[PDB]
Amino acid sequence: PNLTEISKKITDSNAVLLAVKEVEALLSSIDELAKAIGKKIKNDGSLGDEANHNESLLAGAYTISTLITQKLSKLNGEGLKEKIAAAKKCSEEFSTKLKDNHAQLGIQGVTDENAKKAILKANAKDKGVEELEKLSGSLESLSKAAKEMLANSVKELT
Amino acid sequence: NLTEISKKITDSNAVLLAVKEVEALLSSIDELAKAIGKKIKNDGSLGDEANHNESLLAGAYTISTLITQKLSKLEGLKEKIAAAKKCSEEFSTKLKDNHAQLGIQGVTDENAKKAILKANAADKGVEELEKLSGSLESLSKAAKEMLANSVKELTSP
Ligand SMILES: [Cl-]
Ligand SMILES: [Cl-]
Ligand SMILES: [Cl-]
Repeated sequence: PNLTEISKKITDSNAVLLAVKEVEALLSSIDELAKAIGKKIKNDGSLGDEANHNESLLAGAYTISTLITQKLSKLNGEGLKEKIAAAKKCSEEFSTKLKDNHAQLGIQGVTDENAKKAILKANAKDKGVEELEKLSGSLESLSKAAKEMLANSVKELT
Repeated sequence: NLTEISKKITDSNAVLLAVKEVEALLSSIDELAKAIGKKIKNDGSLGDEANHNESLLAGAYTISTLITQKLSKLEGLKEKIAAAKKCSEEFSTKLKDNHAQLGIQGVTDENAKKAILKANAADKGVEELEKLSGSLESLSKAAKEMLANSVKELTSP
């Protein structure tokens, strides 16, 4: 086993995987935001109902979406190139769908129903959530491939 | 001894990944803070729609409790994980304790920024957010050092 070269493959694969994990976590944060649709912080630490004031919550989801795109615009690794480009495209289609639906998602008093169509995966139509789901799938594929590359480099140490 | 070093690399990678996930959740709160008082515009910019921040803050709060849960699930890092976990609880509790300004209809931009906008020159949570950020940076640095040092062992003679 050429330990110098295996060392470099491990380092590079870890660096890709770290960047992918950061993007996956940012996607997870949008799922958390979706739990706050139509909600407020109560004194008892629960979320209480306060329907139909979701505009700045959705602006937060949008800002996170553009950060995801910026990370994917810079990230690279052989057989990851296509998966990264695909994820970057999906991330742009998500942001574009939100912007295109500004007349429902970017007004005073954005309704719970419209916010759910943008970012709540459990929503049953699409104002962004289908693009969010495709983005999640694209990142899962990228993660699986990045993890397999790291696992293969570590295995060469036998 | 490559079997022992491989284990150290895979375990250190796994810890580092878990730490980076938490740091990225904290990053998302910093991005939420950019949306205080804002709405999505047709041209892709954020436009002003002031003083409707309660559900945005409920989102930050939800993320903050997830941070604590992930830290609860995490060698050589015990003290730094415990510090980060405590800081994360203190941030969530500060938000909840400020419900009278952060959990009402029409939360103002000013009060939202005192909760989650770092370096806000105008405390309703930001100081706790900043302490949490520093505690996760210290944990991240330690986890990175443990991975880097394990990898460096591979080529030692
Ligand atoms: Cl559309
Ligand atoms: Cl974990
Ligand atoms: Cl008030």
